[PDB]
Amino acid sequence: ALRGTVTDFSGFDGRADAEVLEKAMKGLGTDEDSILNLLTARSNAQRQQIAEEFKTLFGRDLVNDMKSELTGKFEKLIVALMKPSRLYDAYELKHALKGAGTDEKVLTEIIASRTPEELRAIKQAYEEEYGSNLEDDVVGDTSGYYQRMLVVLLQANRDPDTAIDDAQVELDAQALFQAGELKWGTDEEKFITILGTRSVSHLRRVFDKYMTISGFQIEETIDRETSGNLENLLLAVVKSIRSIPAYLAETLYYAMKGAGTDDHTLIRVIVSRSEIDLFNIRKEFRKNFATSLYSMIKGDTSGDYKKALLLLCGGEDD
Ligand SMILES: [Ca+2]
Ligand SMILES: [Ca+2]
Repeated sequence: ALRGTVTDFSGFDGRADAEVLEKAMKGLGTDEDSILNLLTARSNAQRQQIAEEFKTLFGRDLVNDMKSELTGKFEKLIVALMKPSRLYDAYELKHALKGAGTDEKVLTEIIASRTPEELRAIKQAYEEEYGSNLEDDVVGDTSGYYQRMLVVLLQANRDPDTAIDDAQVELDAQALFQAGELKWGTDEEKFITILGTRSVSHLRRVFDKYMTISGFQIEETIDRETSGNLENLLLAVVKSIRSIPAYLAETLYYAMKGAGTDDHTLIRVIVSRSEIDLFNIRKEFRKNFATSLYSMIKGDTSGDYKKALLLLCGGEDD
């Protein structure tokens, strides 16, 4: 299996669903319920058919109009809900790099989080859409071993998943053992090289062997051994490896946790995974935090914003 939460319509009519729109934003005010009930109700390919049928009919661009009547959160939510699938990520990514600064967590997230197949297909979109080389921008903004780890990930050449070579698992585990724990300092290049290049089906075994031998979790060593963004990045990598759904759920669980709430991430993940594996991510919530995501979300958000996320999300019982 491998599930998502948003799917295509049983019997879709874009020309109709389009008219529910001018009716929704017409005159003064706005029916912020009709729209959130119709977009979260439609897949993404569909959202786009709708988007054209709108233009074809009223000679208008829907995102432009929507952006003119929705504000702040929902608005951020509906925009990021209409962004084409294939480009959404590069979009997020592109957003992350600007400024003499940059938003690493976002970078760490998607790159560490996305498969080679994904990363590859991303690098293209980004290029065709922003006229620059993804990798080039990254390095333009990142640094140190953080940078290189990312760059290595960008290469989307993680070894394939074949049969298991215990020797290599033993060889690699040991390797990682001598690199940090048994080294007065660290051999960052070694983690980057094993962590970013080995087939997942492999690394997971290394992870267990590493437990046996040192008596620590590869993550633990990372904490003790490393620091800085380099840390968070190896963490996500290691985590995504074990289970992306998992890594991700933990991402959400932190964006709501404690005082306030992190929307950019809440939306991002929520949206981005909706049609891919959001159902799964949800399963790594009931189990890993004793609470279903639905509730968490429901208690941290409000208004239409909340209403929508809870429709995208779903799963109350769980
Ligand atoms: Ca209006
Ligand atoms: Ca050490």
